[PDB]
Amino acid sequence: QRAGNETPENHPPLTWQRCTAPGNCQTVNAEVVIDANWRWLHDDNMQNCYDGNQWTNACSTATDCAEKCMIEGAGDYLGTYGASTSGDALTLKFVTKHEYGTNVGSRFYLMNGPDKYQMFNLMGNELAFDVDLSTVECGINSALYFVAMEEDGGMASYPSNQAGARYGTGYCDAQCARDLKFVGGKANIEGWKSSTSDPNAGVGPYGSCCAEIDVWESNAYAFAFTPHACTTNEYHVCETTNCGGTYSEDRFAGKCDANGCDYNPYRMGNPDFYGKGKTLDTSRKFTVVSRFEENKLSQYFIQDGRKIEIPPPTWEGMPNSSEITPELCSTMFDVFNDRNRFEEVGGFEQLNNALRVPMVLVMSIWDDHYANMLWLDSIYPPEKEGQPGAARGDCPTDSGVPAEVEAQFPDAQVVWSNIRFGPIGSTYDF
Repeated sequence: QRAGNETPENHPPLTWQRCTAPGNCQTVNAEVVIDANWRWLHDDNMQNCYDGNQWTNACSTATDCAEKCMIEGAGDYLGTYGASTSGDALTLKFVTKHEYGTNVGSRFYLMNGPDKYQMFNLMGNELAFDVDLSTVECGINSALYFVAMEEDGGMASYPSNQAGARYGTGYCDAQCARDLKFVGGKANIEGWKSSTSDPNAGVGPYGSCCAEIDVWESNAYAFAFTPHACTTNEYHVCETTNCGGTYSEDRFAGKCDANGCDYNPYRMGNPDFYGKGKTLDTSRKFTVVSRFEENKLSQYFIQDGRKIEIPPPTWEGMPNSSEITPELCSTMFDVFNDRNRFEEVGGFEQLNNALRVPMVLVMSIWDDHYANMLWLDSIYPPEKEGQPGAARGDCPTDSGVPAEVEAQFPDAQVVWSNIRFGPIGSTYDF
């Protein structure tokens, strides 16, 4: 896609840091960008190439779209998008009501100058941030995570994109992102499958794939660590029926494991841990750190000065520990018993490869027109209930429906902040 000339692009700045040792940290003045799927696309008459959830006749074919349209700057990030930045802290307003429209959920990427994403080396490293998610309700997923995006957002590998990271191009993830309007610096028109639910989205014949590490998927009633590798962990374009994931006919036909190996406490045995005023009281801010080693991914919290670890699972046949290890990942499948995709694409070993894949940092809020976030915070899938791991959370199986959460708590928002990273032992003194 060409880069627009109607609305400048002004990233909202952002501090974060690296810590070489437990009392040694120091700032990185950065800035964030919004994923390009939120942008206005238009030819040289300002006639859309997209509008509602569908393409216009400013376009036509795959290729020419990328030659005729340009995406634009987003104006003011509070205005249409509800994103608020002050110092280190990124804010994100679920639903935003503005003079010309209602936007819902966003995806922000962390950058490294306005042209290329900051890229993190995971293995032998931990990440730490602050999160205040006290107002995130059932049916809302406030996530933070890693995805092996390309630095320039794809502007070397796919030169049909004269926009790039600068305008948050190039997204991917182990769901193989078929909702994007461009993939591989190319259009997804020809087959754009509009949603019956959300008026502003679709699905083309092209998805964007890559490794996906869901450090933090969540609300104030349940969370989930979820690593995910692929048999190619680096960004890559899959072909319709050779795209797996959520937006597809076959969740499991593809190169990536859309489900990964998850550590959700509630799903694993302790329903009084996380939530409004629990062990991990969600009703203030707390610290999360997450560690990426060989065959060991580990998560712990700090809430009000105190170290909190995640309790081990109570499921007979799972290890006695709250870690992500070859041990975990195996045995939770004789437990939850169903499709071991994780293994299918080469087990943990493969996930260790993904860890040796520089990824982009992402923050994001949204709702779930497919599953209504059941899979995070309640009973999923509906279809038995009363079965090991069907319970993911305390929330009701009513909840999660877009239109209803969307005007039930518009001001839903997440407080991201104090993002630190470095060797293990180096971000927090614990």
